[PDB]
Amino acid sequence: GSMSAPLAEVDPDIAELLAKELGRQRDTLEMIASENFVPRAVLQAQGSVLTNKYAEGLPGRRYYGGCEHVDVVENLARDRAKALFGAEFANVQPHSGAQANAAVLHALMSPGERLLGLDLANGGHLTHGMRLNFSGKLYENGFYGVDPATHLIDMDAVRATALEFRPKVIIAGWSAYPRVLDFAAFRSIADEVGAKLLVDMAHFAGLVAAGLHPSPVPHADVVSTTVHKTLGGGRSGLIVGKQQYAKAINSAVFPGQQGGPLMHVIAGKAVALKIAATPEFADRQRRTLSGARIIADRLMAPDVAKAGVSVVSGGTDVHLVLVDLRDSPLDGQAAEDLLHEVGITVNRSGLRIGTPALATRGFGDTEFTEVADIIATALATGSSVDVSALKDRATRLARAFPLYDGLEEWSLVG
Amino acid sequence: GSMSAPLAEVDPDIAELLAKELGRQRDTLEMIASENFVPRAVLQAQGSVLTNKYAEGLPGRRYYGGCEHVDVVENLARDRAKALFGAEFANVQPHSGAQANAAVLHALMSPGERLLGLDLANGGHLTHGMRLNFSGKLYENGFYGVDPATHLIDMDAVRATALEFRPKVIIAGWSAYPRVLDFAAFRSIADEVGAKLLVDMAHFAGLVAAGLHPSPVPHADVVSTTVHKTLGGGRSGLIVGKQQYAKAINSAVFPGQQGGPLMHVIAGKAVALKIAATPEFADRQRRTLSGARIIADRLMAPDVAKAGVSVVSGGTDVHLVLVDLRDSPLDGQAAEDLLHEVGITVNRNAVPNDPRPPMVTSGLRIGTPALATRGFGDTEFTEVADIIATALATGSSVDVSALKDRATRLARAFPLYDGLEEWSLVGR
Ligand SMILES: [Mg+2]
Repeated sequence: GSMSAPLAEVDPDIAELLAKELGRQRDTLEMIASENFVPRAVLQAQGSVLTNKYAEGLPGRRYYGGCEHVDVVENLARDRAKALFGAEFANVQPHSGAQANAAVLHALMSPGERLLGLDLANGGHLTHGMRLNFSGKLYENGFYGVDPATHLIDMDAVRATALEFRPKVIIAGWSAYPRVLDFAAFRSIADEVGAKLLVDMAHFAGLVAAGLHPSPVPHADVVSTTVHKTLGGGRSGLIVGKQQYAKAINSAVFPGQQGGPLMHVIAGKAVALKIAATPEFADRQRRTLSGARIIADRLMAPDVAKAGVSVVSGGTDVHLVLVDLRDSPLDGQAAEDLLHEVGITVNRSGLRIGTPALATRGFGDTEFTEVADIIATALATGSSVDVSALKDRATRLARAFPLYDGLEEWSLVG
Repeated sequence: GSMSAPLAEVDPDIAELLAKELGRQRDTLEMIASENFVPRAVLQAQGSVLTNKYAEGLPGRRYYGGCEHVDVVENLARDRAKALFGAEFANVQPHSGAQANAAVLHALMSPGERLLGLDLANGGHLTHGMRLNFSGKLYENGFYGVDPATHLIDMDAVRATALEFRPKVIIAGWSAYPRVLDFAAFRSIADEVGAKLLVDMAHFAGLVAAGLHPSPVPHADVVSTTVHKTLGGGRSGLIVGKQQYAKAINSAVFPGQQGGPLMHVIAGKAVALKIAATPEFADRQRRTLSGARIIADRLMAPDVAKAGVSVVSGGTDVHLVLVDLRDSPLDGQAAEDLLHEVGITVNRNAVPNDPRPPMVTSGLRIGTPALATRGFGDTEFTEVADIIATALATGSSVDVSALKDRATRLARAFPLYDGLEEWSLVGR
């Protein structure tokens, strides 16, 4: 019967589609700033029989019996998260980054109260106040932005807005910003007006883990994150913070927002948190940051500047480069389509270019120099662009750094 | 590099705990009614490289490049759900049963508006209006229950409550009820008072798929479910319903409630929906139902009655049995602990007008889906029923050793996941 039959026998169309997606990941150059590649050991945990266990509640205080082994798993994930980030408390049950943020706002505020965050047009996430999301539907929203001249967040301007609006919760965090936030200034402003401070570090958490971006943990009431993105793990969420919020946050995740947690995915969170403390992971983060600096420099060279293309803030200190196309012949969709022709996946008069996934695959400075030159030539040279010559150079790079070499022979366990 | 190193090398403590949990599943008899066992093909989908893809939006309308293959995967899951259940639209993105219900309420009502559902004390779920869940925090709540004599939902009483309370949304659905809901009566009441009708079929979806429980789909505006529980798939949610509600429900899932979907888990949903249309799966549901009737019949016998034990509603028509213990020496927690000693996993459950506190109770909920998946039929269910009845009826003379030996004999005769240690991530 079908309980022990391979996927190839049970569902031939899904088996073929898994093979096609693996091929696409191997053949293309992935430069979406929010994406990465999980290690073999995380695939194994996500494919485990822990999916079968119902574990509503917390370790040692569950609805049902038989949780002895999954309770040790959840405690390894909590205790590794506290140690890696230097936090007082952790909850490792959120299903996603969005579900982590819904639980934090449930714990710290009530419907109708005031929420202050970074504007969508200026680099914020949809969970920081967008009108159709829970963050906009339930709460009264105010926003801060970036200085129009420097393109940096001006903390004197944030201060004046907070004193006027008097928010209950202030969010620091972003989906598209190219520099380092001042967490000590955010703490000072929240204290003045009696607000709680949430930092949403989803994009930059792996930089924090390796010691290459300043930590928000000393300064924040609560910190939310994805375990995917720069942290390099399986698709899910996580919360850490000060001890005084432990009961508020636990009760908001369950039974506030969720039912049963995904215990196979929590096992993978413990694995990713162990990898994130290693010297190998720290070097990978350094190759990420050096690649982003190499691309930003190449796009500020005379040929690109003359075509009307500019780099937002004049550089980067993080894992991505933000590009403004409004004075060039290209719009965002046209630039995205042209890069697809030469084998590169990015996202959109703006364009965002990221380096985490290529660093994980093994690219260093020589390789990022070649990738930057391919992009610059496409954006600068207009009608005279040789798509075919640029595609062959991209496929040469991909072929030289194999992805998931040997996956076709790997076991579920052992 | 650690990118290609096995789990046993990278994290020996976690590898060891995976092997201990597999052994616990093999050695016990699982009878929690919300539990089941996924097939090999679903383990392989959930362990796939599809975890790496960002895919916010819907097929053909995404916010990221490179989604050509994951768009085909999502459309196979949507099309198989519509065909299996006879529904006009499907959304296959919800992360869980709770997340499916949060999106439905976001689409159909506004904060402060009125919600009517089955009480927790009478077998409802916490997402049907419990005070400290979203369903109680955001909305004004009213409840219906079961009759104190018959233990059934009385639709004349549900109608009277709906006429007085005038809800915006009525929920029909349960976590612990032993009989068949009257969906045509719920539609009539909703139409009378101008309410929308949500059916939450999480517990009984696999019975509906096999044609062995009447379908809510012709009668409901929207239907929510888990893909785990009787449907037999990986841990996740699903929504199906009338085309009238498609645009609002899609917008409520994203950007209303969620961000990126879990594409590896959605591949596994497509696999579980294909299995659920097969004759093999229909036979498994027939064995689930026949096994539960055998357990109820054995408990309704002179030895068990004389010990102070009865069956709620005097029987069952679904995948579970509700036991009433209040005239016996055992409270619900005590009975749950005794059965664990003899190798069987169940959970405590509140009875009608229960005299004990809600965290202790005077009852049990006993389920058959997980053991039917493992291969049990009528012969095996007759033996487990006798083990349970003997434990509950013999008082201080119970022989735990003799009963535990009978349970482990059944576990060894029906191996679970035999050969898993040799199976590959991809291929055969
Ligand atoms: Mg309305």
